[PDB]
Amino acid sequence: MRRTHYAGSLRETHVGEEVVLEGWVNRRRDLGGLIFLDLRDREGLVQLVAHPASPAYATAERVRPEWVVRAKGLVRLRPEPNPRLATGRVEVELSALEVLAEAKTPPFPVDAGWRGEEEKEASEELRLKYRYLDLRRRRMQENLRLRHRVIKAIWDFLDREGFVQVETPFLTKSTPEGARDFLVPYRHEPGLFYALPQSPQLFKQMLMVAGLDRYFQIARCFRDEDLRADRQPDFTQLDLEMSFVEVEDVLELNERLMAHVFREALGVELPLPFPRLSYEEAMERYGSDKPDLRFGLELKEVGPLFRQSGFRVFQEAESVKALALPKALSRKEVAELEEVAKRHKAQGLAWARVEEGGFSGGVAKFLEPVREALLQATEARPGDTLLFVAGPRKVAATALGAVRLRAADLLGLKREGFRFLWVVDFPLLEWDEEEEAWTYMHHPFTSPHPEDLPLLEKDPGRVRALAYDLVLNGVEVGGGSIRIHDPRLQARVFRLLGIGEEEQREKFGFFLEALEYGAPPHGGIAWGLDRLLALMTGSPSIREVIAFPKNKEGKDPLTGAPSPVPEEQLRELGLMVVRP
Amino acid sequence: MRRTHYAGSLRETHVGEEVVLEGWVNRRRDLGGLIFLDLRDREGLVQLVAHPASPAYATAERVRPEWVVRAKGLVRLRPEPNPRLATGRVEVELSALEVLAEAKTPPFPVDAGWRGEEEKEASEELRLKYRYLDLRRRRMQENLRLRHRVIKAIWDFLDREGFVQVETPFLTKSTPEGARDFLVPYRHEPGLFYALPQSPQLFKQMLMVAGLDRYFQIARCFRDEDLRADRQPDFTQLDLEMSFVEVEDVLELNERLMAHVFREALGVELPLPFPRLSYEEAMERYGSDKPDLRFGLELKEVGPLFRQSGFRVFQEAESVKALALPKALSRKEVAELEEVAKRHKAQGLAWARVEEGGFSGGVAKFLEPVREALLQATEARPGDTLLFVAGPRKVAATALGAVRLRAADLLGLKREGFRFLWVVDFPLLEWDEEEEAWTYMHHPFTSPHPEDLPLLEKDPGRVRALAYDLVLNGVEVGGGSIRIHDPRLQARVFRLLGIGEEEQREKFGFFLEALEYGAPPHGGIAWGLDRLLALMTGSPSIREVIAFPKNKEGKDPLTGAPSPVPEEQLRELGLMVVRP
Ligand SMILES: Nc1ncnc2c1ncn2[C@@H]1O[C@H](COP(=O)(O)OC(=O)[C@@H](N)CC(=O)O)[C@@H](O)[C@H]1O
Ligand SMILES: Nc1ncnc2c1ncn2[C@@H]1O[C@H](COP(=O)(O)OC(=O)[C@@H](N)CC(=O)O)[C@@H](O)[C@H]1O
Ligand SMILES: Nc1ncnc2c1ncn2[C@@H]1O[C@H](COP(=O)(O)O)[C@@H](O)[C@H]1O
Repeated sequence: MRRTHYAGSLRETHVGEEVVLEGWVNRRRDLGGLIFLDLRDREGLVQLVAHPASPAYATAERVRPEWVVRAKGLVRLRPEPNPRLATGRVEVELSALEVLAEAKTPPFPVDAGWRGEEEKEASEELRLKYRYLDLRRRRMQENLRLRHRVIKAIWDFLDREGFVQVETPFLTKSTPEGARDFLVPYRHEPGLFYALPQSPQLFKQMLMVAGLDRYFQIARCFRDEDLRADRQPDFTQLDLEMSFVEVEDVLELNERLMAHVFREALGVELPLPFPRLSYEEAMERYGSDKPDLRFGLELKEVGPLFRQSGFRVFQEAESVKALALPKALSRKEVAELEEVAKRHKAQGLAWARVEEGGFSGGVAKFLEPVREALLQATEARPGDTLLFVAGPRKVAATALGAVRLRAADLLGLKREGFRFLWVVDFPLLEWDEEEEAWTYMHHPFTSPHPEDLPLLEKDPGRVRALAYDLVLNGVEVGGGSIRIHDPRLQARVFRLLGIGEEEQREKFGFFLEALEYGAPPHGGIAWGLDRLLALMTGSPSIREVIAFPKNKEGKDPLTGAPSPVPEEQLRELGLMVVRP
Repeated sequence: MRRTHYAGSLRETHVGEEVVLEGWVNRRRDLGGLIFLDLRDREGLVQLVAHPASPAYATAERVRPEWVVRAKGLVRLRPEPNPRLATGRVEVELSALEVLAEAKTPPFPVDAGWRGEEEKEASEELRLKYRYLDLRRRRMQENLRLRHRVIKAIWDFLDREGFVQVETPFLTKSTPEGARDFLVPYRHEPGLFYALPQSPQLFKQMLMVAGLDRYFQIARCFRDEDLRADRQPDFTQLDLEMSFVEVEDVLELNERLMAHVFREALGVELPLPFPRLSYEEAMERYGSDKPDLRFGLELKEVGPLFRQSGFRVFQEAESVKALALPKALSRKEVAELEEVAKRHKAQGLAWARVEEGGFSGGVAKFLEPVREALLQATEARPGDTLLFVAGPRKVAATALGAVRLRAADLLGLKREGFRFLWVVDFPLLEWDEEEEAWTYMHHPFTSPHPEDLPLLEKDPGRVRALAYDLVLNGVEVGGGSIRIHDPRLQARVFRLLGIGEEEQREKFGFFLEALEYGAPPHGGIAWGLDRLLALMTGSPSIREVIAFPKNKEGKDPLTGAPSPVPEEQLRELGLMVVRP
């Protein structure tokens, strides 16, 4: 039994050796009297050859794709090297072959990728229903193995930096991360529930109050919220906290860590330190707090330039933001971008061609009377086309910010590599419109900027937080902040967030008490690990870097969960379904 | 701000350096116009000294226990070194001291352990209620940091052996491990529930079906079952699976893994290979499938010595188990061990002292007629006491077995170090008496011995399983098996387990179907990581090696979980509370 090597590990150096391989029949080809079988295992393919003389022939004759076999043979040099395979120079002449398991015909192929050939995408629902076969594809294995490598690299780095890995509870008390809690009924007292954690937040802070100076965990978080390609109800974060630190210490720690991860997993060198943008200029220059820096097209305020201009939209509007495309837009594209701008609360979109001494279409007429001031502000050249969106403040920036992303796609602009950036100076709060009150921008335990303290009642929304987001290619891959460690301030900010003394006691009593026993200053961050890996593998969604993810409905096609349970069982938990 | 060293790191090599330390005031001593503060942080204590001529004095005068401070000073050599502290040869002469956070008086002290003194164990319900202060104690931090070291050692080793770490789902389908599932209500369709995993069993096997080749995971597990000192409702396993292996392969891999963990985490060299005992030998020699080998008192069959004895009990019993105690028992103790034997279905216990040349006490007169054969069989020596339990086979063994354990306590038998062993050749099944049918001894996917197959439908109960438990100091720290990879055999065993073709479909259909797509032979094991660590740290329960555990009722006195939730919340899940 015991194999001597991994099928896909055989190289020229192995010629002459008798080997025992174990794997799956990737493909069978009857070519002449000979039978060639491509044996695969996780390290790749290797060609097996059965001659009619050999006792292995009868078996090689009966074999089908995905059948599991034990193969014994002599490694020989291929008279015809196959450049597309790592084992390409060699092949195994078979002396024996045993079938260990047969396999029904798979609902989709898994063989192409192992030959370097392109794979037709199968329906996701189908891939999910037979995830165990989907995970046989090379791309899927590369993804999981990269996930492994990334986490080991994180452990190696934080361990060396002195971090203590601590596992926090899953059957706990509710954590406010902005989402709904998944509940777990407590059998001995119907009506009582545990909440799965939205994050380890309160526990990692308590670990700081406990004197473990620095902590980390590959934490699983649960949030019963609306799901999309960057959202699973059950996800992973690289959670981390440090004591006696200031914003700089955290960000500096994270960059060295991230660069260690990219060097180790991708062999890519990240230039340090990462660029930084205040929440204002990121919102100014890109209409978003997770800027995609794989391309320019920066937003520019040109509202002053149109304070007395022929058309009313750029005249009446608070701000008019404009950017410059390096290529022209078709009129179906222009129509699209226009649709984009209106999905973001803006009236519409405007544009004009930048000629070699003038302007051409759209609103070019109104640009001529300001040509040298407008072309100065935009830096627009001849052959570009300017895009404009007017209206309020936020809306002009967000709308022309979204159209900036769409345009980069349509104009298929070079978007390669990784571009990280810290978005800092976020505002402490955020206005909840569906409930006429303030809520947290990140979470309630986020510390206000040491100064904006007075303004904490004068003007709630002008308060700066010691928060920060880590973004990669326009995706928020991490978020954290320095925490409030003074118990007074925490209850103050708690009141501001609308919670009364009594709710504070039911929801965070234990934690406010913890702050009174000598909490040191602390802060941290949490990366969305699934997101970071999706990006590191150029995957279209995080589902591609999770072994067994859920579909958009939060369901598991593979197992059938969530599924019904016998009445006796629910009854035993003192629960019953109020169904229609 | 930034400190220059960890308070507890200062050594003689640091004399003469100016330093910045940050930490907690472990204790304050006003000793004669001199103030001594013991500063503590994760790495230990340092003695800070404040002289009245120092700008630090006023502040050192105002501080209290558990206050967080920043201290600056010059490291000096102590005139009189304190042998009990790693920083004992030094002290730091303060030049500055700042209070960063005051603390209120702690409900229990946390300072003793850091001085190497002994701590009075406070109420566990109290330690739990303020777990963040409890975790300030040195022993708790040594426990958590040892857990970290152990997990990192597992990752370094398995990574080097080629194992892929894969994170498996928590909102998933039920997995049978012998317990009740914890459920999570799916809100978009009342009556539909996810089950937290009792283990990753089925996913780890499907991952073998997917061709990864060896997998592992530090997996959080959930079992709603009666709790106790070695049971938490949510615990951690080192979960592992391998393909194309036989029992020997899995055991060798685990032995080297475990050796590595001990070498790295404790600096202890485990002698390999671990001894092995079949289930039957373990029951014969110790009356337990989880022997504590830290002492002898091995059980001996001695029934054939009393087939014609004056004493009815030894005469008409199927077996007579004896053991030798190296010291004498008091009358109360003999009474206790007697009570212990009775609580295990045995009619009673018998004893007798082994005299130089004879026997005295209890049943000594019936021993004299076989004195040399008996002393032969028990290797008893003068000064010993022989213990006896008679009755049907398993009862004799089990009862004397339990008496053995209790006797080692009472006799305070010298139990030191770590004694591992593999208990192999478990039976495939185990009879369920409150059901009147067979169940699984481990779990349903456990493979029957390759040939006891006929005895299957025919002789259920005589069937051996390729299953194995790993035991340490009489505690089951791990369990696994080679699995069934043939889908027909799995269904056969499913039927035998009292599960009809239709239940098989709802509960394991996705899995049975997976075994039909070419599953390779595979097997694995799971360690109870909390149990391993409780044992590695000499802890009285696994709660001592979990940062935030539940108490025996499964409640969290720190947090208050589980707790009630608003009617609105329960309504939206379509659920309602009722009487069981
Ligand atoms: N549903 C989801 N599916 C997948 N990934 C998700 C999902 N939700 C979030 N993420 C990722 O987790 C990162 C951190 O989450 P936050 O809630 O911002 O931080 C927290 O949980 C704070 N306790 C961190 C801290 O303050 O230190 C996000 O940036 C994102 O990439
Ligand atoms: N409630 C609990 N609290 C704390 N520790 C626990 C608890 N229950 C179990 N353990 C520990 O985990 C080990 C493996 O669990 P098993 O159920 O034997 O096997 C399994 O789960 C199989 N899938 C393993 C396999 O076959 O690979 C036990 O030996 C024990 O130390
Ligand atoms: N199965 C047994 N094994 C050992 N000692 C026993 C057993 N049953 C009874 N004894 C002992 O035999 C003696 C007489 O028991 P009793 O007849 O109950 O008075 C007492 O020493 C009991 O402890």
